[PDB]
Amino acid sequence: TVVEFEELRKELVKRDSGKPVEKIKEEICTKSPPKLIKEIICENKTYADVNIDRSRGDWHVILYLMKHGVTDPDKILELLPRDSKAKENEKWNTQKYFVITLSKAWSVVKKYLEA
DNA sequence: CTGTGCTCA
Repeated sequence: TVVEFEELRKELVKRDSGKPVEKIKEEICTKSPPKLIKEIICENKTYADVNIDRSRGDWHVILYLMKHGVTDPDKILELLPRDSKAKENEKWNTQKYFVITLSKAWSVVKKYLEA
């Protein structure tokens, strides 16, 4: 689990813009993307704004930051809502949750922008 | 992939 995270996050860090998370929401909220992705980044909502499942609300937001080239485990894990087990640690381990979600979400984007 | 996510089917 943890060793796959080390190689996976290395590929996210080498694709990261190097800017801190405080710039990620700032540069998104000044743009005019669709209300769905913008309102989730620019307000305390996370799924209740679009009435989507909390699993897919996180999935769509994670894919969007990977296309902006600002992906990083620190940003991706911190932006999650209080309804996510990823930071609430209700009972399920967050380390294996991260490896599952990032492995799929990152695989989808990198094959989407490959050349 | 151990809690599931999309896309033209």
